[PDB]
Amino acid sequence: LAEALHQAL
Ligand SMILES: [Co+2]
Repeated sequence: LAEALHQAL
């Protein structure tokens, strides 16, 4: 989840 959020943003 952490990296999903980072990439999305
Ligand atoms: Co990151």
